[PDB]
Amino acid sequence: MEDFVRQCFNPMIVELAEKAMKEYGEDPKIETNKFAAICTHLEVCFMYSDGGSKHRFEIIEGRDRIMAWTVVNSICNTTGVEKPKFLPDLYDYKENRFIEIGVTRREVHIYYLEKANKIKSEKTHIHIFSFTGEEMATKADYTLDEESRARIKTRLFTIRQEMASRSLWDSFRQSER
Ligand SMILES: O=C(N/N=C/c1cc(O)c(O)c(O)c1)c1cc(O)c(O)c(O)c1
Ligand SMILES: [Mn+2]
Ligand SMILES: [Mn+2]
Repeated sequence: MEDFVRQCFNPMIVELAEKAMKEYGEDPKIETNKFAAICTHLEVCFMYSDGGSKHRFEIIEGRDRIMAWTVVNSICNTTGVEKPKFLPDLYDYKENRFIEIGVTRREVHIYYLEKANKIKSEKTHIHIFSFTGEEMATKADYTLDEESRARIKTRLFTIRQEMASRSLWDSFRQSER
């Protein structure tokens, strides 16, 4: 699985994921499923940010915490939007709202609900993807066009297929709590 992550995700994603894990005192070489999940989430966030017009999205995920909150507080002051309690993943300049992105190995509806409980904010939009082509977004509002969304769902299915081929998928699918 460590070989898999290092060959399927670009080095910038891998580096961010290793750092996030070490910040919690986890070793990427041991908790390899968490490692893979962090990388996949990061890639989806970056893919989503590329899905719109140039300048449609500001990326918040993948930033150190000081810069992430600088970006968030800046947007709240520039736009007057409510300040979230937790860092979201992106801000949408077209829709004027923060987005929380979820990627789940279980079922989208359960993950949407968990996310909606934790976020517990009216303001933040939630968009969940599975590795088997399912998605679920706030007010059935999917933000991006179908072509962009299909390219994300396809990348996730491809990662699922690659893990499967290495007999990694079963352990990975079962590691999400
Ligand atoms: O919950 C998330 N990450 N991990 C939290 C976490 C908390 C712990 O106490 C651990 O021991 C751990 O391994 C991970 C998580 C999930 C997302 O979709 C995000 O966008 C995000 O910023 C964080
Ligand atoms: Mn995030
Ligand atoms: Mn997220």
